[PDB]
Parts: sequence; C-alpha cells; structure tokens
Amino acid sequence: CDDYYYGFGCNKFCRPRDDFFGHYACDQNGNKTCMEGWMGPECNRAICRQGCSPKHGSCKLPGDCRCQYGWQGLYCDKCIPHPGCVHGICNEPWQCLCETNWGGQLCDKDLNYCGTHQPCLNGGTCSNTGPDKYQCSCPEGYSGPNCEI
Repeated sequence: CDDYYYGFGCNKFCRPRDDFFGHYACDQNGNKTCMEGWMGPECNRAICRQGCSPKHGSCKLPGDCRCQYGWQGLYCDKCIPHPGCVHGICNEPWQCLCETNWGGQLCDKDLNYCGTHQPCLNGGTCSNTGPDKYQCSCPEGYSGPNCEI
C-alpha cells in the first residue's frame, strides 16, 4: 500500500493528527487510536483528572479539572464556604454550617463564653445567655456586670 493507506485493497485511510479536531495516531491496521489524555471516536475529547466531579468539573485540556462556580479542590467536589466562615463548614456552595458551640452567620460568636473567658470575678457564677453573651451571678458585697464592685 501507499503511505497512510491500509487494508487488502488499500482503501482505508489513516494519517496521524494533532490539532483541535483530533489527537490520534494510526495502528498497524490503520485504526484511529487516540494520543495520551484524549478519548472519543474523533479523539477531540480531553480526559479529565481521574476522579474529577462529573457534576462540578470539566475539561478543555488533559488532564485538568476546572471547577463550577461555588466549588473547589483537586476534583472540584468541595464547596466554597461563605466568606468568611470561621468555625463552620459547608455541604452546598456559600453555606456556613456552625460547629458546637459556635454561632451564627459566620460562626464566629462564642456560645460558651463563660467556659472560654470566665469573666465573673470574686466568686461569681455565670451562665451562657446566647452568642457572645453571658450573665454573672454575684455574691454578697459585690456589684457590677462582672462582680468587680
């Protein structure tokens, strides 16, 4: 057969290509086998990073994984939390689900301020009354919000 022609009657044509339309090499049989990182019948479809999200990841060039907006990571499977979420995580993009004991919007206000700071002086007992809020119970002879006379 002449160059690039294959088969018994030299009818099957195959010539290696490396452009936008296809990325392939030719077999002993003149079959269209794709180059490394490319797939599909025309070899113009890029193979993504193995494990790239089928829901939030994409391809233009192998072996990349470009993220859908709101998603991050190597596989684009991790959500981007609402900036700036402090003591919290996300399940969906732009979420800020708080931890214990934390609140509320950005998960930065302490729900256990008494256990973290202990602001009541002179033998005062305190209880948590909300995010970044506390209440001191003062003994006899001591006044003020923190029992500081």
